[PDB]
Amino acid sequence: QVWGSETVASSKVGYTLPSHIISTSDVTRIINSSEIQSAIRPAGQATQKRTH
RNA sequence: GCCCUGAAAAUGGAUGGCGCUCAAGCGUGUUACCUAUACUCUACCGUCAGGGUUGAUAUGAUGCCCUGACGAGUAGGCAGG
Ligand SMILES: [Mg+2]
Ligand SMILES: [Mg+2]
Ligand SMILES: [Mg+2]
Repeated sequence: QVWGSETVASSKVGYTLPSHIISTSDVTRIINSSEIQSAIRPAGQATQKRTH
């Protein structure tokens, strides 16, 4: 009642809860999604060999 | 050309000094040699630039790592402590 919900308006006059700018906070799961993984090229070594 | 005369100033006095006369002087030529915080190569510190790497089960993605170049400073500006 005090802060409102998706189906209940907050008792505060004209107030609504802040909106998220990102759907989820786990970016690793987003990267591991099939859509992203099927569009990227294979990675490297994480520590480049010294050639000279 | 060199040397000499012309050429007289006040404390004692300065090719830097000693000293030097086929010079250790003057003109010229040929080599060797000495040494700057400059140049070449290497290491380390920092700065800037271009790149690699989120995959869980081990910790900093402002993380870790690869490559190249650069570094004087009053007045003054900015940044990290
Ligand atoms: Mg001579
Ligand atoms: Mg030097
Ligand atoms: Mg400086």
